Amino acid sequence: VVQRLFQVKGRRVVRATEVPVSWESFNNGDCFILDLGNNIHQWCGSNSNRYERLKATQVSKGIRDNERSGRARVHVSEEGTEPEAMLQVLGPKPALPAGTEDTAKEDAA
Ligand SMILES: [Ca+2]
Repeated sequence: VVQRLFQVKGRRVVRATEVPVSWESFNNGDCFILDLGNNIHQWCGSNSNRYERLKATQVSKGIRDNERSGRARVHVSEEGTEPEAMLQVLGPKPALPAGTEDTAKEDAA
C-alpha cells in the first residue's frame, strides 16, 4: 500500500520532503503531495507561493511519469475542496496553521 506525503516548501530553493501522513503535517502556506499510488493528490494552501505550486506539479508529475510509468492520475485540490479519497486517508480536516518563512538565505538549504 503506497501512502506517502510530501511537503513542498521554499521560494528560490524549493524542496519536497517526505513527512508523516497526517493533517498535522499540513499548513496553509505550502503545498503538499499525498501519494496514494494510482492517484496522487496535489494540494496547495491559500498562502503557498507560485514557486511551491510549480514545484508541486513537477513532483506529482515526476512520481506519475518516473515512478508509476505514467499510470497514475494527479488531482489538484486546495483547502475545502479536498477529494473524498484524501479525507478517507487523513480523516476530517482540522483548522490548519500558517506556514513559516520560506527563505532561509544564510542556512544550509
Ligand atoms: Ca510557503
